[PDB]
Amino acid sequence: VLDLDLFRVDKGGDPALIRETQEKRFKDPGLVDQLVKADSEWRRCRFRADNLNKLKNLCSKTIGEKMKKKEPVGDDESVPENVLSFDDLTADALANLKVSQIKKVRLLIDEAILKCDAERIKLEAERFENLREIGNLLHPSVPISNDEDVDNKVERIWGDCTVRKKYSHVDLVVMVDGFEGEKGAVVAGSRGYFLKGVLVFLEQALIQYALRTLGSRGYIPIYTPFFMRKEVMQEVAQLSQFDEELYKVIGKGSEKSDDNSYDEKYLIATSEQPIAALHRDEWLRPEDLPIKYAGLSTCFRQEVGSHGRDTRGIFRVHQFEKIEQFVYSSPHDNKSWEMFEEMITTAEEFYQSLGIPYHIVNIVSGSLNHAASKKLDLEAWFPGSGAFRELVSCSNCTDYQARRLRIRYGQTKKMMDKVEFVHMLNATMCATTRTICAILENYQTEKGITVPEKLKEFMPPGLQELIPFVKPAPIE
Amino acid sequence: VLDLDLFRVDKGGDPALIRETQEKRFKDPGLVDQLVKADSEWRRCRFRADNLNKLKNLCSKTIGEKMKKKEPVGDDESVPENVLSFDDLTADALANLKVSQIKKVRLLIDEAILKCDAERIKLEAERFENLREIGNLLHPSVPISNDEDVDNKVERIWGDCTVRKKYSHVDLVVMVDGFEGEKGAVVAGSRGYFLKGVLVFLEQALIQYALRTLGSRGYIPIYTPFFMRKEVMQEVAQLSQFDEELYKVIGKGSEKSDDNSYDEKYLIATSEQPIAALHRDEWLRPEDLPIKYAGLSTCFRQEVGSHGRDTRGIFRVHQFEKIEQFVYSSPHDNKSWEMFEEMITTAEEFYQSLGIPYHIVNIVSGSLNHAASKKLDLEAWFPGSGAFRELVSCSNCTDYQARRLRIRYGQTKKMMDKVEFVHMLNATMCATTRTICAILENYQTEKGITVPEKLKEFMPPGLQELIPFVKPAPIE
Ligand SMILES: Nc1ncnc2c1ncn2[C@@H]1O[C@H](COS(=O)(=O)NC(=O)[C@@H](N)CO)[C@@H](O)[C@H]1O
Ligand SMILES: Nc1ncnc2c1ncn2[C@@H]1O[C@H](COS(=O)(=O)NC(=O)[C@@H](N)CO)[C@@H](O)[C@H]1O
Ligand SMILES: [Mg+2]
Ligand SMILES: [Mg+2]
Ligand SMILES: [Mg+2]
Ligand SMILES: [Mg+2]
Repeated sequence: VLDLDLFRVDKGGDPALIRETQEKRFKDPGLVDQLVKADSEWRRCRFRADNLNKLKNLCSKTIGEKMKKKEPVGDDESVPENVLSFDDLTADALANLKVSQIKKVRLLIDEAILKCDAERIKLEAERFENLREIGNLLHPSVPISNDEDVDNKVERIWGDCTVRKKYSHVDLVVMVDGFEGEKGAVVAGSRGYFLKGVLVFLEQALIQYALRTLGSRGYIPIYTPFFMRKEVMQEVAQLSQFDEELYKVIGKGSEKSDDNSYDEKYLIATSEQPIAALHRDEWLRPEDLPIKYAGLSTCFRQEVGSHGRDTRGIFRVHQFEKIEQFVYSSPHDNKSWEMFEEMITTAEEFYQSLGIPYHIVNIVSGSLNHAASKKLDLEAWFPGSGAFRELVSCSNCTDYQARRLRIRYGQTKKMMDKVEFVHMLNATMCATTRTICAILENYQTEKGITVPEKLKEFMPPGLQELIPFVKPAPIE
Repeated sequence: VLDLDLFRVDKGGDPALIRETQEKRFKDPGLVDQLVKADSEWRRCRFRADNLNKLKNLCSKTIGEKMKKKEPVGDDESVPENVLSFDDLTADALANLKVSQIKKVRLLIDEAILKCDAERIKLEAERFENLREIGNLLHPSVPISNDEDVDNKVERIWGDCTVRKKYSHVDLVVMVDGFEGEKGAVVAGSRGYFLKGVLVFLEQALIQYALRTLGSRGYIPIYTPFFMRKEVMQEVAQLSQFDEELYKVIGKGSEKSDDNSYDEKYLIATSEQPIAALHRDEWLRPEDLPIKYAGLSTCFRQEVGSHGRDTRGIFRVHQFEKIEQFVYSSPHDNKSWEMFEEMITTAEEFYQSLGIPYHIVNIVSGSLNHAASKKLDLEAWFPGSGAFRELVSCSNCTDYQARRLRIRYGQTKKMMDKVEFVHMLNATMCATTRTICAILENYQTEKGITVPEKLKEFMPPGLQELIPFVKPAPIE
């Protein structure tokens, strides 16, 4: 989430600058105006809460002074009308009233404070609704457009991206007998699949290779929970992700037979989400940064946005394994942006060793999520399909995620007015199911699929040289 | 589920024999009496449906004959009372009535058939409620008791099961820095964990070894869906598993923005469940049997039955990877029981090569699930803990699961009166999280944990010889 002082004119920030970034992202700029209005109404609520505290203390002071002098207390006990306001409840007005009457006034103030606090919580939630759906500040190099096909700038190109081959990944996944779509459609519903035999070893070869490649570079391999609590998932995901991406999990909340309540959880769509929440509410040391993680988890995506899109193969599925790069970086200097170029090259040198052709793409601001400031995608060339397909997404989220999860840059050299949060970045190293599709199409021959040089070590004896065809192409 | 002809006295079966097996399992025998009563009431409903069809055809016959002779049809159109019963609606009674009247009678019969069919469905569902919660026929060698600690017979003992070591798995998981419990408790809720660094490679070594061990023995490695549809999950799991084991998943059911409906799914607790449903509604060839699968999936368990049980380590968790043996066997001869002893020895020779001490246990009938006819558990010796802990469960479910999922033994040599279903078996090869606990406690030294001879091949360079301590023991 963004800093609130940017929305306030009393501080150094300006609301019009945030309105521009919303127009660049091609999203509603009226959320900025709703933010300022709610914050101004919240501010007035705080002034009312302070006045109620001052009047509560003044009521206690007048009683305390009258207890020392020991007034007859009073048996009236009826609340006077001519004193129940901010202007009327004064020191002189409270002096005329008896102890039993002032106690009745304080009780009404106590009820007013609880009502004011309920208003204060409501206004903060109303403010947060607008603040949640405002995207991060964009990098100057990000192309400002809503169209992807036209305005996505190609940065780097590696390998031959014109040579086309025999079969598509759809036919190749069946020919080697490592796919059961019709059976998976009955078991898990549409798009569900069973990966069998040879492709299980290929996936395990990719996982074993990706972890060793990152592990030697200083990354810490990390296996994460596959589901998260609602309170924590809302901090790492936006409202749209709850609508068209995240699965909802229902649990008991307690491991007791007497319990009848239910806790609502959510399946993760990325290793990014749980690793982001790993250092939640923490003060990270500058000396420890940059902390690098090699996330390993199964990802669950509802994929509601696309219907009739890659419905045959394992390219677009509800369930897939993915090795993730996650780096906690220093906010100062250009550390995060230097890491941003470091993480994409780590993904580049990964697919270069596997012999996969690709091009690097700078994604338009309109297709960027609220967290990311700049995204780079590695779109690999698919010879059988004849088109470029997305394999990697590299994003710098800066201090957006860190502010929400309260992950601070715990420096000890300066005393600051505002707390500085760390910079957080996420990039995928290898998406198993989609990487397999890239390997099958690029290494296809007359006999089968040739095992890449780097993956030969992790393949079992008998499948180290090549993965041969055993079934004919699924004909229509 | 069990065969219905066993409950019927008209067939060769006897209900009293099923009452005995329910008492042996220490479960309600009154479900057998409720089954017979519902089946008898269902039988009478079928006789009523046949009579309604005969009267419907008799109404159509009388009209058809009167259409040929061309009667004045009739303008009465009022339904007579003296004919609206099974005894009163006869050929002579329908002859007196006019065409317009008989058409009104047939419409009431059509409404009666729909009401009778609704009763027929209700009675079948009422019959199934009792049939679902009746366990499989027990093997003669299964000990009949409700107590596990007293009556569980120990079959085989391997290795030294008396030698105790320094630290428990709880301390060992933290000392090598591969566990984050407090962080996982915030992310996923209680019992949630992050496995990091060295233990990620250990898990990957176990997965890579278990798949190659089974793959060379004729098993087909299979990656399964992690969630299943309600209709299919109910066929592989009992009502108790929905109460204290299975997580509920909420999805849209359709990948469209216009859709507002929701489909209820369930996370798998075993690879057994999706692999059992793989050959759902199929006719398996005798020549193809035995079909052997090496299941690989993440298992999700709610673990509601146990509170305050192994709450510190990774031994009892909501989420764990597991390699599963699943065999479709021939019902004839002793093929399934020969495979039952083959699958347990496959699990035995697995932990013998890893150098883990254990004993084989025959579990009492009272603790067996509805599917299993006989269960054998491999309880490994834990030196640091000082007790035997469960790692493997080997079960022969026979034709219980196959009847429910309609998986038939498709023979072509004989013409039979009743369809014979295949025998299905399930046994775990390696439960990653619990196997790690067994390795850490058995291979602990002064420096760290020694890498087992078989796992040395799959460990990364630098962690092939030993996994050293980096942190002190979590002291209280
Ligand atoms: N439905 C799907 N089926 C299979 N693979 C997918 C699916 N959706 C995404 N992927 C793969 O997994 C990666 C996820 O990256 S991403 O969704 O674009 N963005 C992120 O989540 C970033 N945190 C990088 O992981 C993609 O690069 C893509 O290769
Ligand atoms: N809550 C848990 N946390 C970690 N591991 C578990 C948990 N529950 C069971 N396991 C492990 O996973 C295995 C599952 O086997 S089982 O539940 O007993 N029965 C089955 O599911 C059989 N189909 C064999 O897999 C057990 O042998 C045990 O070693
Ligand atoms: Mg995402
Ligand atoms: Mg994209
Ligand atoms: Mg089970
Ligand atoms: Mg057991």
